[PDB]
Amino acid sequence: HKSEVAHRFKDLGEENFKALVLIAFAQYLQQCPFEDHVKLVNEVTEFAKTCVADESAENCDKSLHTLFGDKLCTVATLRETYGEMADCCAKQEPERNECFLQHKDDNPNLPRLVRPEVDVMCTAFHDNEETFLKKYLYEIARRHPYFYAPELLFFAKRYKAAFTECCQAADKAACLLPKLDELRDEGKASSAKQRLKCASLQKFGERAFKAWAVARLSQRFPKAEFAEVSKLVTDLTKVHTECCHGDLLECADDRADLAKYICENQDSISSKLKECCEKPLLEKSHCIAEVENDEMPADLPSLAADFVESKDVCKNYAEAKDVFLGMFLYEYARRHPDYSVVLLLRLAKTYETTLEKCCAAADPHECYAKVFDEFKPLVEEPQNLIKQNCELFEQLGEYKFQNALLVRYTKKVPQVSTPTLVEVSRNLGKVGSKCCKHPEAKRMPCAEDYLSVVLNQLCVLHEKTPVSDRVTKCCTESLVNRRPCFSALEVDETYVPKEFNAETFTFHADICTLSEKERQIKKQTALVELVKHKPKATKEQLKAVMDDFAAFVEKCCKADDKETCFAEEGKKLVAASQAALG
Ligand SMILES: CCCCCCCCCCCCCC(=O)O
Ligand SMILES: CCCCCCCCCCCCCC(=O)O
Ligand SMILES: CCCCCCCCCCCCCC(=O)O
Ligand SMILES: CCCCCCCCCCCCCC(=O)O
Ligand SMILES: CCCCCCCCCCCCCC(=O)O
Ligand SMILES: CCCCCCCCCCCCCC(=O)O
Ligand SMILES: CCCCCCCCCCCCCC(=O)O
Repeated sequence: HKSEVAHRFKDLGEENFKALVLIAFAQYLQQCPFEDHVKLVNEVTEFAKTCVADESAENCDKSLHTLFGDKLCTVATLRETYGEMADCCAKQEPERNECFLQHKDDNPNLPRLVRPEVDVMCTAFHDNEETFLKKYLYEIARRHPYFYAPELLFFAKRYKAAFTECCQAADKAACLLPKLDELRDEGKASSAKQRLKCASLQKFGERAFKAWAVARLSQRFPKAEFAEVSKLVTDLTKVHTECCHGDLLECADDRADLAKYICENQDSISSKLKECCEKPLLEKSHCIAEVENDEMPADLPSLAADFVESKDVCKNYAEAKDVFLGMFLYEYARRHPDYSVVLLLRLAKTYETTLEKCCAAADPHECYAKVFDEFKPLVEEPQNLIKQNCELFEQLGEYKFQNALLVRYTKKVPQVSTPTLVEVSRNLGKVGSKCCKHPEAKRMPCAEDYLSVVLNQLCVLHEKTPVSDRVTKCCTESLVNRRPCFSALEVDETYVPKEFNAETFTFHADICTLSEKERQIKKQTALVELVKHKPKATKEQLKAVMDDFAAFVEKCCKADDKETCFAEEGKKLVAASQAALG
């Protein structure tokens, strides 16, 4: 293209252009104020219009990287506020952008973004809508500089819909606060999801990612031929390889290239991609990534023919092992959309281990004739774990299901900090509530996606403040073995109970005048410390202590004098539980 800036403006549209340029500036210049960035965005946008007007205008033939880096290098405070990052301007084009990207600070030390009160938010939404959402877009971008810029925009667009709807509702807080929470969880999950994919790419290599890709693409596109899924695995692998490097423009191009190829070959890939492929270039690749699984062919035979009983199984394996294993993973995944990707990866790993051992034996065909039986216990293990917990979720609420996990996982790794234990257990129970509402066919893929988010957060929190070697092993093993490693955690018998601290089990009147969440988290914090103090306590004893606690908190703010009931009745509750335990 003659003018790269002109085309992107022509296709993104002015609004998408300014917002993406705002995000881009924020992720590079994370310390500059909002007003400074708006000025750069407007200047870049005004210049972009000259290129749309005449692509031959001055500097309109420069590349986006060149033009973007020039504007960064015009910042007056570059050396004062970012220091070493101002040395990037002494370099040009390839080396300059790579220098700037290297100086992206993934975790800057900016203050916590406080969510204002609803009435303040709705008033700022109406008095200045553009400035309201745009500043927040700037605040999030600068705090997540590797967050893919379109997805960051895509979430921001949904925030406007939440405010428009709820700011005119009867109970605005009842409408808005849940939606802001879903989006905030949706975004933090997505952020952790791509950074996790990149770490796994560089920690376990391209081969392991290509295995994961065959499984995920074959489930999604089960009518697609193996040669087709294979080609899409290689392209998607280069896309993620480049996007993990971190340059927005090359990532956007690689994603748009693949999203274009898939859309021009829908007849050979999937039926579900028409609506996605009619969306603008900005949304194409994101839409395709969220497309639902296509229906698999009706009468597909079992895999026993080509992979177990047929002669040449070892011959076809040894001529090109990753081709053969890829064919096995493709055939298995496309028939089992109800399996998690890591489950199918466990299956291919077992199939690979069997062929390697058996093809070296005297009678290989006899050695691997029973290989399909080795898959069953691997398949049943998550399926049974889903039913135990979803049945447990049906019996209890989401809250009381969280309380069960609270007790369960405190006994397994009691060394984990109480805030991490409360947060991760609350999140795990929420994985239950969401995924246990899906029929059997959709339960395990649900759990894998949302367990990967919760467990990674657990492993992120644990990496920075190590406290348990077993959790470290689960966090450093293959992602395929992550969840089964955590599910293999047994109760820590070497733990010595934590010493009783009366102030930890002392409650004041603040508990009854608290938000439903802080009230739950404070009750759940006291539950963790209760288990940490009497770990060998049975469920009848604990249920008895939680039952007396329910009446204790129910009555002390059901009385005329609330403040001192909590200390006097708390002295009654704690001493009785002390005797009822140990
Ligand atoms: C990542 C997309 C934009 C994120 C900014 C949220 C939308 C701005 C309106 C203010 C909402 C408060 C944000 C929050 O507390 O979750
Ligand atoms: C006949 C066309 C050749 C296509 C080759 C595709 C190879 C797929 C790579 C993924 C192999 C996964 C094997 C594994 O690690 O378990
Ligand atoms: C740095 C140049 C300023 C404008 C930013 C270019 C737009 C980035 C996203 C382009 C659309 C990518 C769509 C996709 O993910 O496939
Ligand atoms: C982080 C999303 C990667 C962007 C490239 C995806 C291009 C469309 C292929 C989507 C097929 C499913 C692969 C996936 O799970 O992301
Ligand atoms: C507290 C957990 C609630 C949801 C129950 C899910 C337990 C089974 C997860 C195993 C399937 C995840 C993917 C896998 O490991 O194959
Ligand atoms: C750090 C406390 C341990 C964290 C617990 C991680 C377990 C993830 C859910 C595993 C599936 C639910 C049932 C199980 O543990 O077998
Ligand atoms: C050893 C001192 C005993 C006090 C320990 C109190 C433990 C609080 C359990 C949390 C209450 C669960 C019931 C609920 O939140 O509805």
